[PDB]
Amino acid sequence: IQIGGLFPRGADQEYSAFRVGMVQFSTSEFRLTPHIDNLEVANSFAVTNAFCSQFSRGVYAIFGFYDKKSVNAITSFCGTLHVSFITPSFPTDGTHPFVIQMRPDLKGALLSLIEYYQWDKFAYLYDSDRGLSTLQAVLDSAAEKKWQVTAINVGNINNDKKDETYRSLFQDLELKKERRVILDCERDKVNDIVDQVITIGKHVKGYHYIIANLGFTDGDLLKIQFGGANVSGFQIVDYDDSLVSKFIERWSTLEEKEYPGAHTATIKYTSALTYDAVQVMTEAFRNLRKQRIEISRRGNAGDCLANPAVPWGQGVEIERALKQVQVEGLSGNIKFDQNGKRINYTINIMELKTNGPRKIGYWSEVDKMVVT
Amino acid sequence: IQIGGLFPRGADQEYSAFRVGMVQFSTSEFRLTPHIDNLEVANSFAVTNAFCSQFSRGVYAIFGFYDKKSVNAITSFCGTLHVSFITPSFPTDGTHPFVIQMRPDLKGALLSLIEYYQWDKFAYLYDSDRGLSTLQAVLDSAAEKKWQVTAINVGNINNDKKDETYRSLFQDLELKKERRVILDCERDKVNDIVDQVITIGKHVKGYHYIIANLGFTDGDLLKIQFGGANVSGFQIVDYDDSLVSKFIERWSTLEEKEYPGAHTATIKYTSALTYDAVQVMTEAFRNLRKQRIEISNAGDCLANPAVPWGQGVEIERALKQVQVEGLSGNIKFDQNGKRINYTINIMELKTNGPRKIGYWSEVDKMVVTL
Repeated sequence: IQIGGLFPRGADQEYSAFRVGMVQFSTSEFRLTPHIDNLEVANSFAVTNAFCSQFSRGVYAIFGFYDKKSVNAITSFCGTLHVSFITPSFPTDGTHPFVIQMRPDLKGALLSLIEYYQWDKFAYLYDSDRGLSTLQAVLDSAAEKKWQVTAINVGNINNDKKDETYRSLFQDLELKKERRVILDCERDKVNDIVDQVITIGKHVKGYHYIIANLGFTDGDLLKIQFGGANVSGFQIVDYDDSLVSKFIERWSTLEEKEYPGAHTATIKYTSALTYDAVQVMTEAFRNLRKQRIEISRRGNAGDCLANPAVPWGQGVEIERALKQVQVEGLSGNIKFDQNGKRINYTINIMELKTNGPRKIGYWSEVDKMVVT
Repeated sequence: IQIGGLFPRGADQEYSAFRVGMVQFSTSEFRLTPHIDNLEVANSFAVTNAFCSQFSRGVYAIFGFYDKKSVNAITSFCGTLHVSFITPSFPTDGTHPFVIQMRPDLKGALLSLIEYYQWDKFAYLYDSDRGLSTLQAVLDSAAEKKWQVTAINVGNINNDKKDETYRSLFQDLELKKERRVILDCERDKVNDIVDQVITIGKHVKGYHYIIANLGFTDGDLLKIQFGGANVSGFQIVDYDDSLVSKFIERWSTLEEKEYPGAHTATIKYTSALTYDAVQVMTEAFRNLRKQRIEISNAGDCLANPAVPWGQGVEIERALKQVQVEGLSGNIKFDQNGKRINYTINIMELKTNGPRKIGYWSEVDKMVVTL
């Protein structure tokens, strides 16, 4: 069963996690065979081309990553042609079809926590790249719950004055005597920022930071474990989980030059979801034999732009099979709604104490109350 | 010289403005011949297909429109393949190449005005559909100049509870006793917002509204000329201008069934820029003979590897170094296709009518009261 892979450049850990999943989840009676393409995922042209190529090859589904600058390109083609796209990238805001979204929604949990700490005046530092879905919720709810949010787009600082203007961003932000802050950026920025918070000595007592992403332990927490600032975040990989322990003991011992990014004690949530994604995909094709469904080409349709666009017949079966999969993985309960969004899922709430990161509770999609 | 046209559906006025420009700007020695495609511009699939169609036809440039949804699709293909795209849609935030952007940047002017009125607590009503480029500029600043902005995305209200929830959005917005307000919506959402403002009687004295777009007179401002509320906005078409008067006399008398959307006293700024766009293109191809530059089988846009059209950059250059006067005044571009050396009239709604109370220069950058 042929599938396509659209991996960003230097998505090493993720590709390794993907290959590991391939080995583990494929069997004798059943083997996925992926054609992998590596590309600049923010380039809509590159992405449209990568898609159209796989479409001629005759793939049945596509595992991939997309970016704010390329998401519409990919979803529009998937939706139009009935190719299902499975992805660990950010969930789409809209109810798009033929997109199975492995990443859970953080908007929900982040708002509950802001209330849990009973904040009502803070700062919000967002990266334009991530998608801006969350900026709005914080703003929408700051109207409702009357918060005084101080939003600043931080994604448009170039390496040139990286350290120079970050430092002077607190000569602009100390103005409102701002103490509680939320970080919503790609890991490279999050680190780049923390580094700067320390350098200027705003990691001391009196400051509280929330890391708006799903991998709290994913990066280097240590550098501020002892400044005296409060530091909170989210984690969808429970390393206390049996399933996850068994995984890491193999992962931590992989040939680091055969599996780049491996041979470590933690795994990035994106890499985790990439691996869980191989499980979901394999299971949905096993359920398509277990319903004696013929999803095979009897013929091949090769142009991405043929007009009129005629959707693949079996396309809708494959979308269904995927969305009605339920398994347990590195991210716990994997279960989808009609729109390919994740449900019945849990996010650990985390605090950075002096001994280390602590799971202080969880956020259920259902209960929805930070449970402690 | 062949060019492509990518028009949204029911972009009537704009297409008419386009055809008019075609007539007057083309000569004996020089004729642009457009292949026109009408499409759902928010559909990146549709838009990419259309682009690729024109690309095979062998067009030299493309005039068109794009949507927050579909802008990356377009710019990405244009950038990659070296086809130049001229457009009246919102300017791109980046420095994308091969995009000549006819619409000036409103971020600049809007911020100056907020200071001119010396506001520091207001509401900002934005439309998701337009793009959130401005939402940031306002918020980035609200940090800097310590404003207390109350932002609300209003683009995700469906026709069902249109009136129902707009009204109850001031049962949520009267909370902060909110009196100054910025509207950043399409004309359609703008007038809908305005009617509701009147229906509930918040168009009275004590309220001040700023209309964040380039067509202050473009819609019906009369409905609230006399409520007693302050109402300000922007205008890039100066109807007092000689060049524009000559235009409207013709425009206002066109066969309304031969030129839909015409036969009126005002013209929408998009239609204006559409028309100005025919001038800019025309000019740039005339300057390409006036430099004895040769440009002339095209191929598949999905050909791999992508090989850029050789003459492509020449055409991008010619376009970007064009300077003329049009319905929007001084048309002049920087290296990035963005507009420069331009002016925006500042406008207030008085009881006799809208009044040009000043201007905003890209250079002076004052709100330059007069």
